[PDB]
Amino acid sequence: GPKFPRVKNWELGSITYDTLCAQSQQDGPCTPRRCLGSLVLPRKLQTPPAEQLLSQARDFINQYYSSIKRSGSQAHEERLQEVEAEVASTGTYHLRESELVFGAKQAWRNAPRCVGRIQWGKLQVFDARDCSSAQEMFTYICNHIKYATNRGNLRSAITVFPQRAPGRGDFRIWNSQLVRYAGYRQQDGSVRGDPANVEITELCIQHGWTPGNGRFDVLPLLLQAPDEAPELFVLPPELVLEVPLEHPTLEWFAALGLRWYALPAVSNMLLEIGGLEFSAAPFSGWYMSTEIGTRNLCDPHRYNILEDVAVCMDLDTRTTSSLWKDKAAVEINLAVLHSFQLAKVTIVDHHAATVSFMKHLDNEQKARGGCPADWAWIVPPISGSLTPVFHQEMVNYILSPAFRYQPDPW
Amino acid sequence: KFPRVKNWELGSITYDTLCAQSQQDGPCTPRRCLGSLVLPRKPAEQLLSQARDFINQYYSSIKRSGSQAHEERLQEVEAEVASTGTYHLRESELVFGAKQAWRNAPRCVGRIQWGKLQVFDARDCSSAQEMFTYICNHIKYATNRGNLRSAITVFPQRAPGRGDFRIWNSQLVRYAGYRQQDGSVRGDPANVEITELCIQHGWTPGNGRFDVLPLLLQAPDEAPELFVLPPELVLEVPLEHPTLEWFAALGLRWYALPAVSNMLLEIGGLEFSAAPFSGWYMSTEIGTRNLCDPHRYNILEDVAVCMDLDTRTTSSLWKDKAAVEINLAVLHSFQLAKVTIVDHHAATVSFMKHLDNEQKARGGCPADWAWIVPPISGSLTPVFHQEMVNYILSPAFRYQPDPW
Ligand code: HEM
Ligand code: HEM
Ligand SMILES: CN(C)Cc1cccc(NCc2ccc3ccc(N)nc3c2)c1
Ligand SMILES: CN(C)Cc1cccc(NCc2ccc3ccc(N)nc3c2)c1
Ligand SMILES: C[C@H](O)[C@H](O)[C@H]1CNc2nc(N)[nH]c(=O)c2N1
Ligand SMILES: C[C@H](O)[C@H](O)[C@H]1CNc2nc(N)[nH]c(=O)c2N1
Ligand SMILES: [Zn+2]
Repeated sequence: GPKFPRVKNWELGSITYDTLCAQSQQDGPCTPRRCLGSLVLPRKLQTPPAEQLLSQARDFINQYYSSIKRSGSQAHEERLQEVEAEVASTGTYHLRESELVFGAKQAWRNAPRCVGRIQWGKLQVFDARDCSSAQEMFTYICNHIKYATNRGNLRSAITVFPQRAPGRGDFRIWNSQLVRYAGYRQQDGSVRGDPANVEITELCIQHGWTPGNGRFDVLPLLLQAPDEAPELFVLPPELVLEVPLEHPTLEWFAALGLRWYALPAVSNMLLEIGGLEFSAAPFSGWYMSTEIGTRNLCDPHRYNILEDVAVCMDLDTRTTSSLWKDKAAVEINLAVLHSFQLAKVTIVDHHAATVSFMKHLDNEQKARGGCPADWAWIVPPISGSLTPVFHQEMVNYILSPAFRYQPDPW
Repeated sequence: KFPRVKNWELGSITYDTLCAQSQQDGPCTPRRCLGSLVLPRKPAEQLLSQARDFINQYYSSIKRSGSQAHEERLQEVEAEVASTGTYHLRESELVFGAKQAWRNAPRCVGRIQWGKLQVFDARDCSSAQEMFTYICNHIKYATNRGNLRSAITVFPQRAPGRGDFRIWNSQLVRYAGYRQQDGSVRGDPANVEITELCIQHGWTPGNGRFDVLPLLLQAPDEAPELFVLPPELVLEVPLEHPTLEWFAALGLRWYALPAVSNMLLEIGGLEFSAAPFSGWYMSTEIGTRNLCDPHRYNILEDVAVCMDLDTRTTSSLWKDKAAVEINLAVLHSFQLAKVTIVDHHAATVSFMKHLDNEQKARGGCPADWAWIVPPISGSLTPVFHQEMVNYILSPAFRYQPDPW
């Protein structure tokens, strides 16, 4: 019937149409000839003339005034005029605090790869647009961590540092997350710690950090204020909450000495709002257990502990058909959940998370006529079809405000 | 441009140039990606261009391009289309086309096997009764007492202004699904509609959870006819678990032969509306989807209860634990019965080898990531970490509407 993508849920047999994708102003990587939906970072996902800026600005101001039900109002028209003026005189413009708050939330709401978006309306937005030094960025980040960690009762938050400005250096956090374990390349070619972090680890060393030699050394932050060499800051150990991993029934699991940090705080993404670019805007939520238990601990190119655990479980690792990988992976995920619960640190299992995302989809269908969703990222890395999202068709597209990938500062 | 394609586990990069040979649009646009949708939303110069392209593919394959034979064959095809509006394939072209369609199937993880396919030419078939005879022989050959062999049987092509040959069943072997007026379904809920069609065509139904359906076979412009399969033709595996003795008590079983029968085979513009094909199962199809899907047999909770798992909460991972034991039981039972099956680790490992073979051979491989990655233990398999490019090449297997 309708001229919009028809979306089907194969478990429930129910049908929706996505009308929200018509609001997309930015092209993704796919064409009628070939789909590139499985690519992590296609060129059409990597990242001004006042005409371009103003149209993006006017679109955002329209979104804002819609969200507060004042579209067409005199205040709506005046805000528009005021933005056009700023841009005419300065080349850029500035967001009111309530527009920044709305924009940050909408960027999270818009993120197709995030399964946690049921929470989108509950985001504490810290305005750090007054920050003027790397030391001050550090102070702001520490406050973020303390507020967000909240002794294990985690709270979603974002801290927004000053926007990109014409002919001035960017504010940048070099680290990809506020909390990351070191990866030390060994003289034999292997890696001690997290192989994901070899590059940032070496950068920290080049910039003066004295490296340790454990599997779980917390990295210092490399913080860059405009037109300045990045500076090195060590997080006070007591600010970094970690959870030692144990298993509810396998007593030997604790002896493995595994652990993970409580706070997933992503720090290298660009926050874009109405054409304005916030190159430093770290945000944090809480973990879904599979991120830790499946990806971080079991990816072959990460900690890669699957075989070690399988051996402790006395499984047959010389043959695929024993499903030793599947058995070990399940017990590792269970250990993560059990350990976080025991430590009273917020965590969500992949079943609870995907059920809540289905509720989010229903909410958004009514509120906006759709929800951009990247199926490959939404479906968890273990037990895929055991979760409701597997059976849900999704439509993926780019809406703004958006969190976007940005090239590394070096 | 042509896409850069990365493997995140290995760091290796390829470029897919094969996608440039696609002459068929998928569902995505720059505005929105529809890569996770199961089904697509919806004359003479056209036919001739598809035909010439396929004939060119065929002679290129046998290292005889530009030969006198190649040039004459194109003339045959053109003469036929210009005079009759259609044309006909030689057996050897049909054999080549059936193999290429499998090779080109973006959703199939078993494509390492693509060059090994027994092709039965059933184009001399004029009746539903004859279709049945061919189908029985297909099943007999492919089953091979448990040493499964891939096969396809090709019934006559669609023709202008004449109804199609069709097999109404979605697979040659399916279990009945009986709708209870108390909402529920007994058997396989995926098969309620086909079960009801069989009944109204005069099938006397059973009332079990694993009653094998009769076939409904249709010759052009005729009501379909009902044919019960001889039970000795249908190999089934009773399911037991290597250590959990109670599992056998569940009374579960599955059939050996996965034989998809409702897809359309397109070769050189020609369409084969009945062309059932079969391989062997990957264990997750049975253990995970068929048995654990909420809208299928849905046995997770039953198994979880017997394992004495805490069902009160998701965070006990009862679902994950039960699914793993169910997949293991399928693997164990098929192995015990000497019936061919491949686990999802072995299968995805073979597919990565296939990807490498195809990169060298054709400069890429169309793959549908959402279907290639197995439905349990995704990131535990190498295909999870492999970027893939999805596109439609011809010869192709396609969906077609149900004949009712
Ligand atoms: C509140 C609890 C949250 C949960 C359970 C959650 C869950 C997840 C998960 C599992 C992923 C996939 C991560 C991966 O595999 O690397 C993800 C991605 C993402 N999340 Fe959420 N998230 C939460 C909060 C937030 C917040 C507060 C923001 C921003 C304000 C956010 C923005 C994003 C973005 C932009 C991505 C995609 C990142 C990328 O493309 O690399 N999330 N989330
Ligand atoms: C030889 C062993 C084979 C294995 C292990 C295998 C494996 C698989 C699996 C696991 C799927 C996903 C199906 C689903 O989830 O429902 C699939 C799909 C598919 N396979 Fe294969 N396959 C084999 C043989 C074949 C053969 C012989 C053909 C055709 C000649 C074929 C053509 C296809 C097609 C067209 C699909 C997609 C069907 C659809 O979209 O519903 N496969 N295969
Ligand atoms: C590479 N950058 C995008 C930063 C980075 C580093 C390491 C992992 C990830 N994952 C993306 C991501 C983004 C936001 C998240 C929010 C909550 C959460 N639990 N995981 C989340 C995961 C992101
Ligand atoms: C819905 N129709 C496309 C037919 C149908 C009915 C029931 C199941 C499936 N699954 C698709 C399918 C196709 C080919 C396969 C080949 C081998 C295999 N092991 N499974 C395979 C599965 C397909
Ligand atoms: C190649 C593939 O796109 C890649 O491995 C993706 C798949 N899905 C994912 N899903 C999530 N949530 N996070 C990831 O990092 C990835 N990686
Ligand atoms: C909605 C989603 O596309 C649908 O559930 C897909 C996902 N991936 C799949 N993968 C395989 N192998 N088989 C399937 O039927 C499906 N179904
Ligand atoms: Zn796409």
